[PDB]
Amino acid sequence: RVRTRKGRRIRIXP
RNA sequence: GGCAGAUCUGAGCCUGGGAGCUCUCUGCC
Repeated sequence: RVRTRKGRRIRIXP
C-alpha cells in the first residue's frame, strides 16, 4: 500500500 | 470471532527523506 501522511510519502507493504 | 482498508482525508517517533515501523477503528458469516 502506498499513501501520503501529513503531505509526506508513507508506504505500507503493498 | 478473525479478516480488510486509512493518514493530516487518523495519530505517535520521523528512525521518513517514507516500503521506516507502531497503534487504533469499521462490516462479514
